[PDB]
Amino acid sequence: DTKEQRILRYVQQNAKPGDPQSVLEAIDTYCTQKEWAMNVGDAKGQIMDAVIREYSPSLVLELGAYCGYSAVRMARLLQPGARLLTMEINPDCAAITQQMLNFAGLQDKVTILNGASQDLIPQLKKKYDVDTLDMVFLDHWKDRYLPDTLLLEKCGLLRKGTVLLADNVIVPGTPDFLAYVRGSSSFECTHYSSYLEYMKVVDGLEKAIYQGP
Ligand SMILES: Cn1ncc2cc([C@H](O)c3cccc(CNC(=O)c4cc(-c5ccc(F)cc5)cc(O)c4O)c3)ccc21
Ligand SMILES: [Cl-]
Ligand SMILES: [Cl-]
Ligand SMILES: [Mg+2]
Repeated sequence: DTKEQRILRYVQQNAKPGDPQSVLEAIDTYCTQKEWAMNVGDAKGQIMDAVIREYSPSLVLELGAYCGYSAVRMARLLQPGARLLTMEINPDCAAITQQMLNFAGLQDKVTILNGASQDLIPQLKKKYDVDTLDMVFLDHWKDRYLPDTLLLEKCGLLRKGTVLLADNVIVPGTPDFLAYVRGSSSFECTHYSSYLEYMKVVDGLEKAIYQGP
């Protein structure tokens, strides 16, 4: 099997169904003790939690589901009725993420879309009945952070106060995105220094709040 299948099985066998916290803990244990994986992890995850709690977003878009770690992490903190949409291009990972969400009992809160962000973003308004997004979590290919931020704006999906939160702004890094948002009058940016998941390597999140045109 694959690493991602092994992570899912480990959760199924070491967490409690319907208990998101147990699911996170199981993933973090597996990835610390058995096999590293590109989940956002607990260090950066704690920062994400603090941001979700601050903003209590009603509608979150995630770009880059992977195995569903961050989707579990965010969705468990959403208020009743709030929703997460997550985009994943890799069909095997989309299926893992769905199964992970199902195990966690969060499937009613989350919609996992299997496809490329640049193809799905233009469909959000008409096909998924989105007006504007409260928060966006960027965690897909690092060279897509900037193009997809610009596409979200073009498609009318950002409003005053939309929170963009970007993983991996140091490692692997997303230099064009970071330069752009930090140089733009349309964003108010904050850097949250942290560590790469499961590693003693500095990484960080960037929060960029959209201010309108
Ligand atoms: C277009 N589109 N639309 C939806 C969508 C979804 C995907 C996949 O979810 C996918 C697959 C492969 C890689 C990524 C990005 N993630 C990373 O590359 C990453 C790397 C590292 C790291 C760090 C140190 C290392 F040494 C090696 C890897 C640490 C991290 O936290 C990461 O997030 C995302 C891809 C394109 C997509
Ligand atoms: Cl993740
Ligand atoms: Cl960690
Ligand atoms: Mg990441």
